[PDB]
Amino acid sequence: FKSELLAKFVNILMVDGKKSTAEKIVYTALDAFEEALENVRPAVEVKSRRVGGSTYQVPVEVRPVRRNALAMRWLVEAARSMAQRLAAEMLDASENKGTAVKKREDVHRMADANKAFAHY
RNA sequence: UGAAUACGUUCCCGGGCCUUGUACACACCGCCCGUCACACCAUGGGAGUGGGCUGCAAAAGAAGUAGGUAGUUUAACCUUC
Repeated sequence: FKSELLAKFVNILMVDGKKSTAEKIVYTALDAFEEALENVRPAVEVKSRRVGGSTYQVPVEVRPVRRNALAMRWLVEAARSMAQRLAAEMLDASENKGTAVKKREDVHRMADANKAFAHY
């Protein structure tokens, strides 16, 4: 397909050096992305600081690169045959359903709940 | 065969430099404080008790000395003895 994000996705899917097994899986279930990714990409995430003497979950922006990377990770981790689990997720991911979308949600939820720490 | 991730240095651990405080120098796993317990010693208080010394107020009154004297007695002087 000749796309660096696709390269990433398989390497994020790849296990134990096995690029072929991965590459097949992704390529086959793709036969059955750029959208379904963009509906998992999180804009906001909580981090954590030693604030002085406690641990507070502080909202921060996700930068666009980590945005695509966190999405891929979430798809794969939810998704985890595999091609009969990697289109399964990565279609519900275009239909704002599943667990990769639940991530985007439950992350934004946590950030929304921590807006009181946004900039301090 | 063949990744992911590193914003960053707050945090944890180990280490380096400068500075500062220190009652530390076996060097913080340092030093060190008081009670209570135990041993011992000296010391204060204490119903008191027994000794030493001593103040004051009296009693007492040996010897001596001085004063006064009925009484007693008496070589040196005097004498009508």
